[PDB]
Amino acid sequence: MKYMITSKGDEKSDLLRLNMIAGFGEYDMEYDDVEPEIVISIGGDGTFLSAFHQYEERLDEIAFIGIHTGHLGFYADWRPAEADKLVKLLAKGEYQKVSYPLLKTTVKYGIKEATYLALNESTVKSSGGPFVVDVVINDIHFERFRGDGLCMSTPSGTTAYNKSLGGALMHPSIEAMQLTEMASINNRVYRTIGSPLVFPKHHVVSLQPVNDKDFQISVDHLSILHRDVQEIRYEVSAKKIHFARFRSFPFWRRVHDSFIED
Amino acid sequence: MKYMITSKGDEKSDLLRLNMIAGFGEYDMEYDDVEPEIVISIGGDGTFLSAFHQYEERLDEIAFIGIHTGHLGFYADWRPAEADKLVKLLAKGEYQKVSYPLLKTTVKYGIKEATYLALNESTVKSSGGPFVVDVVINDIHFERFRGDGLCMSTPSGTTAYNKSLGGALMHPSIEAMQLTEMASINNRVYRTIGSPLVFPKHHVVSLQPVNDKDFQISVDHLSILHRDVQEIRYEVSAKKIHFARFRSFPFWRRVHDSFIED
Amino acid sequence: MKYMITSKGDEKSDLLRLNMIAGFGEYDMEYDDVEPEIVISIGGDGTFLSAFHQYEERLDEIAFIGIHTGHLGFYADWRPAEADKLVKLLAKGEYQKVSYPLLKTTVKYGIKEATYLALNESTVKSSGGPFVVDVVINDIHFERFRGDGLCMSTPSGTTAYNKSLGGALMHPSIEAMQLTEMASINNRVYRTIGSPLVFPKHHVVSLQPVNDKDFQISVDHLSILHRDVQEIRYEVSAKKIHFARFRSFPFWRRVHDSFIED
Amino acid sequence: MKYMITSKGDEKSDLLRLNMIAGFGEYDMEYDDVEPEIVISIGGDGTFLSAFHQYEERLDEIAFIGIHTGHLGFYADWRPAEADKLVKLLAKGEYQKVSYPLLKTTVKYGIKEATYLALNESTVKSSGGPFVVDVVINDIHFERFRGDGLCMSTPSGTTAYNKSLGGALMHPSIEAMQLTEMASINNRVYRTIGSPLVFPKHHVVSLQPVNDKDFQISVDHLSILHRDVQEIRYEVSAKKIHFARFRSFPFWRRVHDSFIED
Ligand SMILES: NCCN(CC#Cc1nc2c(N)ncnc2n1[C@@H]1O[C@H](CNC(=O)CC(=O)O)[C@@H](O)[C@H]1O)C[C@H]1O[C@@H](n2cnc3c(N)ncnc32)[C@H](O)[C@@H]1O
Ligand SMILES: NCCN(CC#Cc1nc2c(N)ncnc2n1[C@@H]1O[C@H](CNC(=O)CC(=O)O)[C@@H](O)[C@H]1O)C[C@H]1O[C@@H](n2cnc3c(N)ncnc32)[C@H](O)[C@@H]1O
Ligand SMILES: NCCN(CC#Cc1nc2c(N)ncnc2n1[C@@H]1O[C@H](CNC(=O)CC(=O)O)[C@@H](O)[C@H]1O)C[C@H]1O[C@@H](n2cnc3c(N)ncnc32)[C@H](O)[C@@H]1O
Ligand SMILES: NCCN(CC#Cc1nc2c(N)ncnc2n1[C@@H]1O[C@H](CNC(=O)CC(=O)O)[C@@H](O)[C@H]1O)C[C@H]1O[C@@H](n2cnc3c(N)ncnc32)[C@H](O)[C@@H]1O
Repeated sequence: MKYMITSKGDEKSDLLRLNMIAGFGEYDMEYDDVEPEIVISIGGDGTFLSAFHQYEERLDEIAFIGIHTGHLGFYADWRPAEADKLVKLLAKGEYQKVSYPLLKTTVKYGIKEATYLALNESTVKSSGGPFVVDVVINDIHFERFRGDGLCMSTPSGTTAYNKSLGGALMHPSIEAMQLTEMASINNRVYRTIGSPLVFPKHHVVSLQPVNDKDFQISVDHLSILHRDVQEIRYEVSAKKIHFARFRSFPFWRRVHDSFIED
Repeated sequence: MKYMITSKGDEKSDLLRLNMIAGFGEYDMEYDDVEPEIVISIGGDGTFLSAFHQYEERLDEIAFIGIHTGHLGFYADWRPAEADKLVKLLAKGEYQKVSYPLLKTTVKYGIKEATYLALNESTVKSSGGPFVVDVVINDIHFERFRGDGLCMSTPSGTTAYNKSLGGALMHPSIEAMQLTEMASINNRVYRTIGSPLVFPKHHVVSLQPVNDKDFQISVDHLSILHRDVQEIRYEVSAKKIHFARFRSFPFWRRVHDSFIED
Repeated sequence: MKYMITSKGDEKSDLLRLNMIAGFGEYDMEYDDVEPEIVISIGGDGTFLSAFHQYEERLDEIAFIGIHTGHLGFYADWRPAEADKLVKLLAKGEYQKVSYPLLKTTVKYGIKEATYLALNESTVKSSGGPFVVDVVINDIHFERFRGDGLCMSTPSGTTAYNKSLGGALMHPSIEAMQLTEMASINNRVYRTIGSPLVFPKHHVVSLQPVNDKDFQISVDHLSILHRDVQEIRYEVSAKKIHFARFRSFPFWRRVHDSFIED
Repeated sequence: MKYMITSKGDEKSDLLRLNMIAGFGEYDMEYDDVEPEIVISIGGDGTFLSAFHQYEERLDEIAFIGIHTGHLGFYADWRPAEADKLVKLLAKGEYQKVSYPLLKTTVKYGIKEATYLALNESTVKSSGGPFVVDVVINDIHFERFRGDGLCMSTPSGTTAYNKSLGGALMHPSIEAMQLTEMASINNRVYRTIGSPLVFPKHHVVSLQPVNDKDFQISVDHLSILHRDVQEIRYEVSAKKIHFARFRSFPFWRRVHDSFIED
């Protein structure tokens, strides 16, 4: 059906994209980057994240596929050498779709609301000075966090920033989000839980400013300064990203290949 | 209905048990420690774990209640001062039952099989020398683990040994188990994932010996030497423990009270 | 002799300073904030750090004393209630001086050199995008670090940011510096040592840019954006801070009081 | 002069030892395993540790050399291919000796005293049940430790068990020892420092039993059950191990080669 291809934009990725478009020309496949049904990303995980955010309003109508042209990217299922095989299999169709959970971030202001969707994670840091927030879980005051910041990760994000922060890797069939600390202060007077926390669907984690109300909020690649923040709210999204799957590539093998050996 | 009470066996817990039995005598409540319907544990979390293992063949017919007579125990919902209030509320009934997931460990031998059920965790260490096992996830060889041992935790166990090992705390509505490492060796030749791993229901984690086949396996309080082990298999149990709940005491508040302040 | 007093500037600290000046007026003590011989800091550790940096060119002529007017500050030896006792003991003199090591940071540029002295630590982060540096130890290429940043700590700084990053606490009689990682990336292609590293006097740790040459460098409280950086070099300073000591307050007791109980 | 060679005892190591003995026969070199002046260890780090403990009463008269016949061992300076070159260089002499610090463990009993010397580390675990000790630093009660155990590491041991426990790697010119925790319990009632602690020469760390007095104490490879323990005392030894050095192989390069790439 309708499909489009994003490229990382180096020569290897552009030419692979051109060759796949030529190969798709030999089938009932219309290039359409307004309303695609398949979105192919050629590059790295950064490329795949940008493709996801380019179509985040049509997530339920799109299956994604990643081709990694560098060292294996985690959202990539294919090497460039298999692209012809991919064209042919997509062209037929009848592949299997798998869905991963996503993270909703809501940012509320003084005098207003912005929501963002994350495939990897949403993080919060201060805009300059100390970072201090009260952490409220389903309206229960849980802790006052002092430190560098906090990271809230989807399951497929757990292998990314979350992992570097000591968080657990969780299989993406678990509808959850995971909160990790960045350099928390713990002494006689200041206390945090320390451990990563794993939240199910429908739990709401709210960060509330204590002093400064300005924060740097990142969602996947994109980092914005928000001013006069009243609340940051995290919950598992009702929306999901869908991947087209043509063969078995289990998550735990994907983890093995990315971190142990390949 | 039918009920029994276990005690930690110090004077404070024994007398509380005697007083609750006297108070239950004023209602349609029959003391029965063969086929109870309510099991009250008076003591600490060790006491509550022993009560769970004393009735692990009737889990589906029993609701558990814990009273902590020391500093707050994590499976405890009541202080000794509220025991009269508890007697009265239980006696009426119409409480709410909540269920937590449990962990199944299967140990296979040479020339045989033993299964165990865990409320907190199951751990494996060597019987003396180096601990080396291959870690196999749904029949995929994932890593060769060298170190002190491994811990597989239920959700309610994540606040226990798991937490001390760096694992994530997970809300018990998530049907999962979590594997943490004990002092893994990582150098040029030996490699583990490092991170805790969180597994959904129906995933099977198998540990397979490499050299030595003798291991010390702990399940909650109980540690046994197993000889000539061919495999240790972990999966989320189909069985669940049921608690009688009389009031709201959310898991995250329970975590707050146990680790942040109370 | 000559002395001065800095204040955190709240009402409690200002009035304590005024009262100590009045008490010093009854002795051979001249207030002199150009060339003091004793520098008293009234406030918190931030106050004490600012006092240190105000006199960092006369470190060898100055003994420092800290009074904490909030919850115990780590460079503080006195509570406000003991200030009269302090005035009297200082006025006599014949106290003991103890010295802690300091950290030298050298920043070299394109087309130039800046050096800074740290009592707690010097950290480096990127100016926006990814942080990637080559870590060179005594001219040996040791690792390529990818992550949020790096922290180099003095011994007395090991209880501050360093501690939050997982670093070891080291007794300040050890002339050393300690490098800790902030959220390093470790996968199949990217590898860091992970562990904190402890360097003796005369070892030189050099960070060399890989791509971006702009970095945010913090030295104790003070954070500056440096552009067109060619190298950042760390070594234990030859300079030391001197404290006036009037009674035994061992470092490990100070650690106990600050983190375990007091 | 006088020399001996230990072997790991596989065919490759035995034949290398025989060939080196034959090569030493062509020089003024007498094989003497009672009073050697050079001790060559052919094998792995376990082999080198056993050689050290075989001669621990003549440390001041001996220079050690390690040849690794497997993947690089950390106390090894030579590959088997360079053994002829080693024979020749040793035979002349005029090499440089370098010294690393060692750790003294003293175990005191009821009704008695045993001391041990460690090149890597000394650890303490319980003999079965919970491990609880009071940690006393220079006669100051510092913390009550509850957990799996404690590890006290020399500088050259910091890359071994210590590293797996989160400890810092410290250059062996620093005369220190480092204490790391194994799975400490930290909750509302139980508190440890968490961080590794680095102690200078002449500081004494004493572990004192709280309840159980039976402990499993390991010193390098060797693990013994001690009963009726009154105290375990750690301090940097006055004794040092001496290595014969024929070429530059800096510690930080040795770390790089063992953990980053080689
Ligand atoms: N232009 C890169 C922008 N990043 C794109 C991405 C990604 C990504 N996602 C995953 C994933 N789910 N599971 C495993 N592998 C992953 N990859 C891999 O991470 C690397 C890329 N990233 C960096 O070098 C750091 C950087 O560009 O500051 C490549 O190796 C990918 O292959 C954005 C993402 O970078 C993550 N990130 C930021 N700071 C991090 C830190 N200190 N530690 C670890 N990850 C960090 C964060 O998750 C964000 O979403
Ligand atoms: N006679 C005690 C035998 N233990 C009973 C228990 C328990 C328990 N369960 C939980 C829980 N789910 N969430 C939080 N609090 C918990 N508690 C608390 O842990 C403490 C008890 N335990 C010890 O002191 C250590 C010991 O007796 O070796 C009390 O403070 C309870 O309150 C058995 C359980 O002890 C755990 N354990 C063993 N080694 C551990 C370590 N190094 N770090 C942390 N926990 C460890 C393991 O989970 C096992 O199931
Ligand atoms: N206006 C404060 C600016 N900071 C002054 C200081 C200090 C300080 N030094 C020590 C010390 N050597 N050993 C133990 N206690 C220490 N204190 C204590 O740390 C707290 C103050 N600091 C913050 O809240 C964080 C902040 O103002 O971003 C008080 O509790 C002091 O008492 C500057 C210092 O703040 C440190 N810092 C920065 N980010 C940190 C993090 N994520 N985790 C831990 N420390 C962090 C860094 O060491 C810097 O030098
Ligand atoms: N038959 C082996 C008995 N071990 C000999 C040794 C050693 C050794 N010393 C160092 C060192 N200073 N810096 C770096 N590399 C080192 N190696 C390397 O460690 C590996 C050997 N050891 C094991 O597999 C674990 C085991 O035999 O339980 C080889 O890769 C050597 O090359 C005794 C030593 O094993 C250490 N050890 C024990 N439990 C550990 C754990 N969970 N994590 C890390 N190290 C552990 C402890 O230091 C002890 O002294």
